[PDB]
Amino acid sequence: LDPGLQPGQFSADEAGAQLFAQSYQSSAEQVLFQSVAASWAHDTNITAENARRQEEAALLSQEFAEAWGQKAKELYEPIWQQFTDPQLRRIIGAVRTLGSANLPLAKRQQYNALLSQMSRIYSTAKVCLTATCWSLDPDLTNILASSRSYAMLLFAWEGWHNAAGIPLKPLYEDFTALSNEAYKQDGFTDTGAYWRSWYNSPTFEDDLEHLYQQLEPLYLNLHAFVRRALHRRYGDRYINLRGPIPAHLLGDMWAQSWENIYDMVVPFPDKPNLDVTSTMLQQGWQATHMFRVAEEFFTSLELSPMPPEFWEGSMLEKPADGREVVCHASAWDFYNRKDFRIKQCTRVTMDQLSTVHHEMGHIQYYLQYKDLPVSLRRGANPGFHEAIGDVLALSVSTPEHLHKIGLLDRVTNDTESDINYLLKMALEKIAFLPFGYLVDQWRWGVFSGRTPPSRYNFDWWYLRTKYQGICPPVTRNETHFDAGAKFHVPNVTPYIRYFVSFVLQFQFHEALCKEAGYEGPLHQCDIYRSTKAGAKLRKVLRAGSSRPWQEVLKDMVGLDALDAQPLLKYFQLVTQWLQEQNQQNGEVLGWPEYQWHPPLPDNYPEG
Ligand SMILES: *[C@@H]1O[C@H](CO)[C@@H](O[C@@H]2O[C@H](CO)[C@@H](O)[C@H](O)[C@H]2NC(C)=O)[C@H](O)[C@H]1NC(C)=O
Ligand SMILES: *[C@@H]1O[C@H](CO[C@@H]2O[C@@H](C)[C@@H](O)[C@@H](O)[C@@H]2O)[C@@H](O)[C@H](O)[C@H]1NC(C)=O
Ligand SMILES: [Cl-]
Ligand SMILES: [Zn+2]
Repeated sequence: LDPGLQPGQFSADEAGAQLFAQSYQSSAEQVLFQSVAASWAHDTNITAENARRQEEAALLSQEFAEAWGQKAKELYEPIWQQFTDPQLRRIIGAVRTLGSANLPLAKRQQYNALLSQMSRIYSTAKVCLTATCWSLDPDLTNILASSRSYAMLLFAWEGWHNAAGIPLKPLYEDFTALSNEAYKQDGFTDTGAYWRSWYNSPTFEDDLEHLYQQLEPLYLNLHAFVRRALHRRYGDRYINLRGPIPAHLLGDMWAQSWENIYDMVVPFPDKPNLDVTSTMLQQGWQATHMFRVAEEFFTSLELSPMPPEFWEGSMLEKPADGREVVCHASAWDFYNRKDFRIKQCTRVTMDQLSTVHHEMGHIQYYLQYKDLPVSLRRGANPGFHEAIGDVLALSVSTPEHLHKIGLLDRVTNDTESDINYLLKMALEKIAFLPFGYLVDQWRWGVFSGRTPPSRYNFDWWYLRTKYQGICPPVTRNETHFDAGAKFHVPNVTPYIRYFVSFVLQFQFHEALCKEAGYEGPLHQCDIYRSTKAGAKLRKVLRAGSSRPWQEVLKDMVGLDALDAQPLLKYFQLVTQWLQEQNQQNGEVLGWPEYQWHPPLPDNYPEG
């Protein structure tokens, strides 16, 4: 470690911690920057040499973390948590968690290489027919979104899960062991316990389970209504009205958002078409327009525009030179208070416009907290970070807003149009909830050893069936590693944040809508141009992780806890409608034929 980056001496006291945190921040930006930069260079241009550079950068970060971590423990391990300065306690608490820097050098290098190889496998996996091969984004994504051929959907689903998941399994086992070895040295029973600790709630798992109990009936009704729609297209051979839905038929590789099958389920087809994708295409929208439109919503609230560095540095389309890249959308803070970027293989669709807002929400958070101490440059919890852009996107997707931006000519305000809109939003928001909940239940079980390698797939599918009510369309066994075919697993990005965000965003939306002076139905609120809503949101953003999330939330929405009631209020009309429709249609709610799997197509896979 460069002498300039090494820790000096400080008194074994609070006033010493302060000068310590200051000296840390002075070097930590440089170390954070070099790491993020090396990661960027790799993720926008996956080469062996870029992976090598990224591993060396990670090693340097671990040296830094070890040196500053050991020093924090040297001076404070017996005494440290009684500091009067709460922000200083949070800074120190973070510095002293070494994580993978607890590993001896050889195991650090093993750990860093496993992360690089898992990233490479996921982001370069292909499905091959011909000598021609399909990438996940855009090719397989487009098949899942727009093919209605059971056999073709099956080819893409099986192809992807086999190509990504199978080779990842042995690496993921090794990663899990090393990760646990690392975090056990910080005092945590396993890595999952460390991830859950970010929510600073002793009742976190119970609180989540109680939220889900309130949400589950909404999902069960949406599921039954959708299953019926699919039965009408695919027939009795491929859809069991009392069994799980085949996992490839819901518009999305993970069945996690069902927005792409909106045309099959839309209750009132003769009302305005709320999927504006075809209008974006007809109008000639490109990625640049989508980002500028998202930016203008932020500036309408008197939040910050995207800086020149963002426009100059970002990767907003998949490179056309055919470079391998990580296409999964992400937002980047380089920790130098200047560089902030999005890396997105943007496609011209309505859902992608939502994703642009999601990512830009991350960037806005970064811009607003850039001057806090580097340890406090995080969301009040990770769920807050995931919610910011989604909240704006709730206003953007309203038929009233879409009209304002030239994407929906017809204006209607009637009960059928409301049901259509709420059903569309339910396909995006309600359909996700079981998935958002289950992914880290799976991973917490892996980290804890409740799910050893011999049960990775068995337990994955148990949870997928339990929560989502889906089944794999071909037989799976433990050679398969279907959890690994979801970005966040090989890229070691925690998932519970998304479940938390999907609840939180409605709490935020309700609060901002009230602040805006809006007095109509919550689902028709548009906060566009509300500088009062902007100011309330800015308060959250500027806090970073400097204060307890429960207090930040209380200041914002008037309650110190996650609460499903705003989500339930938002969806109330369609919740009631779906329940009525399912009863009238004689549906079974749930999937009591839990063993059921669809047959294979007759000529599969030939053709
Ligand atoms: C992608 O990464 C590679 C390195 O892994 C870059 O290749 C280097 O490019 C620089 C500047 O053009 C050269 O001077 C080196 O000789 C190159 N090294 C190798 C190993 O080829 C490549 O330029 C990067 N491409 C993009 C588009 O950023
Ligand atoms: C796991 O499954 C692998 C391939 O799937 C199998 O063959 C396809 C065509 C289907 O018939 C499917 O039902 C079968 O499971 C096998 O190559 C592999 O042997 C299986 N793993 C173990 C340990 O048996
Ligand atoms: Cl999280
Ligand atoms: Zn995000």
